[PDB]
Amino acid sequence: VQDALERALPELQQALSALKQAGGARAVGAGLAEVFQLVEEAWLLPAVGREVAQGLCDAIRLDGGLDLLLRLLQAPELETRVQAARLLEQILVAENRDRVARIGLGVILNLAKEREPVELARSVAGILEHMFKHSEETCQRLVAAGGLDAVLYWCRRTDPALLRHCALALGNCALHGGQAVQRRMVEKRAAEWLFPLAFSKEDELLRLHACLAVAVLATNKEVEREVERSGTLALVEPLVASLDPGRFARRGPDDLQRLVPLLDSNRLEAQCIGAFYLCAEAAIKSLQGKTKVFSDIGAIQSLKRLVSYSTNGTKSALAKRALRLLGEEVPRPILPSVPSWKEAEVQTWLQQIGFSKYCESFREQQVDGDLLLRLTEEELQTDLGMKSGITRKRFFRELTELKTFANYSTCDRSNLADWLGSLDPRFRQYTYGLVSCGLDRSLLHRVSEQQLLEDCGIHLGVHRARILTAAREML
Amino acid sequence: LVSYSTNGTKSALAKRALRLLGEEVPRPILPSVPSWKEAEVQTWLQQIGFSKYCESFREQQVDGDLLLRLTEEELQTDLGMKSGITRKRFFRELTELKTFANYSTCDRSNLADWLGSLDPRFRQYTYGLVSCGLDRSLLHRVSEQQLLEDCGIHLGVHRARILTAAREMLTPDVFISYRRNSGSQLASLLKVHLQLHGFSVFIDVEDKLIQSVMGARNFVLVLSPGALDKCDWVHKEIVTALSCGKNIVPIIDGFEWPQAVLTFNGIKWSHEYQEATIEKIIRFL
Repeated sequence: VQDALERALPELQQALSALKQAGGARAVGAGLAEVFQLVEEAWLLPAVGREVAQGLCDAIRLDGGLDLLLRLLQAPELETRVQAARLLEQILVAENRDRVARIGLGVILNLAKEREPVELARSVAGILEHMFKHSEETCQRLVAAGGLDAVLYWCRRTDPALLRHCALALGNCALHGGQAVQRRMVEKRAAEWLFPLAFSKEDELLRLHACLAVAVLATNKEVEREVERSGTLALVEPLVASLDPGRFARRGPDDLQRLVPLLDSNRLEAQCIGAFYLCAEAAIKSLQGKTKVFSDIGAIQSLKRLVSYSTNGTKSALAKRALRLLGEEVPRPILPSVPSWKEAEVQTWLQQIGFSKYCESFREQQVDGDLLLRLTEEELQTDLGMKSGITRKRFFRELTELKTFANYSTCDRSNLADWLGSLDPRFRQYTYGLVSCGLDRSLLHRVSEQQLLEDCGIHLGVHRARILTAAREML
Repeated sequence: LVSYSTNGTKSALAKRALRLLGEEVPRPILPSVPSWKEAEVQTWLQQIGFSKYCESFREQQVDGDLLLRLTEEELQTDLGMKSGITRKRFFRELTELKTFANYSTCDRSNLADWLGSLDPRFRQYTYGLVSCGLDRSLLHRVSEQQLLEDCGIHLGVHRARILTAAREMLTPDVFISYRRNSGSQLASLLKVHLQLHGFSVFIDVEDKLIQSVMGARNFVLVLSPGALDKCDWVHKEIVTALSCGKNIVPIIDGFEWPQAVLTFNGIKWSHEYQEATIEKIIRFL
């Protein structure tokens, strides 16, 4: 509406940057400055500046000022490429990102060696940060050619904006790279180089960005040990406990699709970062209109599963707050002692995992904890009414999670659960099947292959073989 | 070519051709398939021409994990693919997806690369192999029956090849003392450098800290501007370190030396001439 007045381009981009025929060093140095300042008063105005910024960027792309700029960043007598890059910053949205990714990774990554002037480093770092948000191909060219090294070297710097750009660039690269990208990033020892950024005192945004980067790196379980040896994962929990997302919150559906996997992970630091960021974005999106993107993106069930089985106060806190802000029920944490459950506990657990439709059948058949932990596919198909072949797979996935989380203290006498967990954290689910058949540590060295199948209910052959060959070691 | 594309040139040409013929351009699909949800599954189904079997998938709530483990009986009975060759088309599409997929969330020993080294068509078995808790250190004990019943490898030739290929496998040193909010950045860089150059370190992540001071072979003291004027934590740790007398090295950064603690020498810190002061400090301790 109002922005159409500036959309008519009253400035003509200052006669198209003074007809491009400035020809003088001071001439171009001046000419860049006022078109710069103009783009900032275009950007920084209430509620329509965001929309008119895209119009200015489109106008520049159409006029060719982008390629103008990419030929401007080479002039050796023009020591002041600073204004050139610092103008490239504000005009770089995905539509310009495609064009610059086409041709300018030579000039940008040749400029990346110019690390001495901080006033230009602060801009080229932002250029790399914006570039890393592009596709995996762009990320791989940048990593292979030296953009990652340029970002890494600037961790010794002190400028707040430059450090912010470096941290955000590393987070962007980790999010939008592949297995090879993450492997190379950890190979260059980027986990150790996030320590001076996450352990800061002047500001908090740098700390949050570095922690998000390391948490994203910590969800790739090929390099978990390498990330943990750096000591950077120890800073995530205190920082998240100290900060508050209610007012600090000041993204897109694609961006939150890269936040959900942080929620759906076994790493506490990754889960905490995911919950913090999701709570902040939920606050902002609920305040700025309403949107049901969370239901489609699947963060609702993740938040419910990060509170029902929650064992950390901070995680629970961030979750409960996010669920309340989105206006949904907050499920109660379920008791760990599952073999001592009753019908009420079973009904609640069914309601909290989205199986509310198969609740009347469970109530009618009077399934308690002991019956729940020994439930077979024939029983599920015939008695409780789950005819679908993959609904049963979903139910057994949920039951596997419950069995792994359960607390077998009233049943397990010789602590067989810890023995199974030492072999494999996913072997703990077999504890009830092993102990209800009358087995313990002193009796595992006489069990057979057929017994572990018919009696204990271990279905996978690999698991049976591993358990047998490790039980024979007991002697 | 527009969906699984990895090159822009190719993506741009395919998109231009599709627009010029007047057809909708499918969006590229995320490589991280095990983390998919119902929306991603529905979009992938719509992109490959299986839009008829979309309501069945939505009603059964098939996500990425269920999709990567989908059997012939499940397709025939639960989702409704009665035809015997429609399932062959679907499994062709699923094989292409599995080959393209990105197993970093679940794969720990980089087993996909091992399979791809054998044969680029063996990469589809990664999820099946890792859902059974297998890896590089465990493949030399897997059996023919297991690779069929558990992992899901159907073709006998592939099982034999994988089996025969598997059978051929056969104390802290320095302690750092600083004043908070004044020298924290210097302490961070110092620990990072000393860790990069092979020296173990214990930094205060914020009496057992005193025990760590004892356990540390050496001690590091930063001279932040206006640090000792307050004096304390620095006092207790410095006197504890002096009790043993083990390589007390102060790094001067704007310290004018305003007890018997000051009778020591150190090195001035250079912000930009880095890797030189660190090189000197390596020789110093």
